[PDB]
Amino acid sequence: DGAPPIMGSSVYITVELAIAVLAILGNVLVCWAVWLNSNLQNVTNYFVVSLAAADIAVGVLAIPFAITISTGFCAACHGCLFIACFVLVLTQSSIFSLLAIAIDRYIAIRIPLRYNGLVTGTRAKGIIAICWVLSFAIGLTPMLGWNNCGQPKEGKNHSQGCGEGQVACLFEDVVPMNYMVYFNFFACVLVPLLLMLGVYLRIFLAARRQLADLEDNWETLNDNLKVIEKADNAAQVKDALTKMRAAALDAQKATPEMKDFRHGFDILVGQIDDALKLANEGKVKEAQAAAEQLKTTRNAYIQKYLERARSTLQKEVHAAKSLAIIVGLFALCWLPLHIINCFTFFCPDCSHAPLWLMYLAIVLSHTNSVVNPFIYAYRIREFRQTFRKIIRSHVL
Ligand SMILES: CC(C)CCC[C@@H](C)[C@H]1CC[C@H]2[C@@H]3CC=C4C[C@@H](O)CC[C@]4(C)[C@H]3CC[C@]12C
Ligand SMILES: CC(C)CCC[C@@H](C)[C@H]1CC[C@H]2[C@@H]3CC=C4C[C@@H](O)CC[C@]4(C)[C@H]3CC[C@]12C
Ligand SMILES: CC(C)CCC[C@@H](C)[C@H]1CC[C@H]2[C@@H]3CC=C4C[C@@H](O)CC[C@]4(C)[C@H]3CC[C@]12C
Ligand SMILES: Nc1nc(NCCc2ccc(O)cc2)nc2nc(-c3ccco3)nn12
Ligand SMILES: CCCCCCCC/C=C\CCCCCCCC(=O)O
Ligand code: NA
Repeated sequence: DGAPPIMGSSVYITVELAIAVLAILGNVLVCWAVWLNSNLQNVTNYFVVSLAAADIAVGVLAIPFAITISTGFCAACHGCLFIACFVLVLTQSSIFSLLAIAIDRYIAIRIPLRYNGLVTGTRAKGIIAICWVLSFAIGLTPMLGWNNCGQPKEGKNHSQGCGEGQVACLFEDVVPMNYMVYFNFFACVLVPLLLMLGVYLRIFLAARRQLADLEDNWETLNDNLKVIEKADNAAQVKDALTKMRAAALDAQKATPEMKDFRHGFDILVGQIDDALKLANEGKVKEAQAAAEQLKTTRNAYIQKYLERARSTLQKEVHAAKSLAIIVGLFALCWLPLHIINCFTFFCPDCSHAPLWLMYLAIVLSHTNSVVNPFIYAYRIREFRQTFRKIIRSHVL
């Protein structure tokens, strides 16, 4: 007996088709937005588009392939392998795009002055092409001979009535589990995810250190102003002005609109030097007087540039957190399937995960191709505003 298999298959297929429609629709919207809006045409978003293209292909190709292979139909074994492994190409391309995005944001926060000369559109396009070629080679490695085509299941073969040279096309009968665990999971998925974690950690550490240095320079300036006003001798005034001069050169070093910026620090450093020249001549009262002028420069220029530096860094932190959420949802959607394969492979004494749980893990991995458009809409204003413009105009 047993419940007719078509009832559970009907549920699985209906859900897969629903996922495919949403993956296509949301990721077409991502691509449309980047095409339409020049504010979104930057190197970081070329990798976003390449990632969206991979998720569109999940809806158009990988999900129809997944539906097909669930039937166990008779097929030439290398045709079966291609149907079984093509999703691994798309998932490897996703990993490469995610890693490139992390490295891009790391270069941007670490050497912002060098970023635009290092990371160019033409270089990014070449990297994307190379990553797609490598993704094919990695995901289709079983077609080069690392496969179970040489050891068919003759009982399944005959019970399904397959012809000569055909196998019943079932994922775990043709794709070796040592490939899936050692090569795909450990080397190709888990190592890059761990690298991505380390890069994001370095981004947040770099932002935190720059904000700290900003605050240190600011408090150094203000405290030494208090020392000068409280002072009773030219050499103490002289000492404090020397500490202010270094903090000021550090802040200028670490902060059109850049010509106004120089003028503010020019007034500041020139005023420190005027007060120091007085100091070396022992005119401490005139030095203190001249040091009071610094307060109007601090209020008119230096505090303004401190605030803009701070807000720029907080925006980069917020943007890096958004992109890291994407990486974390990729891991949440793909790890269950990988972990099931580890049990299958490493615990021969364990009963195999039941079929309903296999298909639930497969559906979960596919739902990853729906979620990124929602993260962009909720977390990134320029995407959200462009989405709104597109829908109101071309759908309403
Ligand atoms: C532009 C896009 C849509 C092209 C899609 C190409 C797909 C549909 C083609 C390319 C290679 C094809 C496979 C190659 C060989 C076999 C083995 C045969 O025993 C069953 C069909 C099967 C499994 C084919 C299924 C269809 C297939 C996967
Ligand atoms: C990243 C997070 C969400 C991972 C979720 C953990 C999931 C994938 C884990 C938690 C408990 C695990 C199950 C617990 C025990 C068994 C019985 C064994 O005979 C087959 C594997 C199986 C069925 C495991 C499959 C994987 C499993 C379901
Ligand atoms: C960064 C983190 C998520 C790394 C992933 C942890 C994975 C590799 C760990 C978590 C739980 C682990 C499993 C827990 C228990 C068993 C049963 C044992 O008889 C064989 C090993 C096996 C099947 C382990 C394999 C490795 C395993 C799947
Ligand atoms: N183990 C596995 N199985 C399947 N499909 C087969 C599910 C199944 C498993 C056993 C069985 O008797 C009948 C069906 N797809 C699968 N996809 C993956 C995968 C993709 C990326 C990482 O793991 N693993 N994987
Ligand atoms: C701008 C993005 C362009 C993407 C280009 C992708 C082209 C890759 C196509 C073929 C790669 C060949 C890798 C070899 C895989 C094994 C071949 C096989 O056995 O079928
Ligand atoms: Na993806």
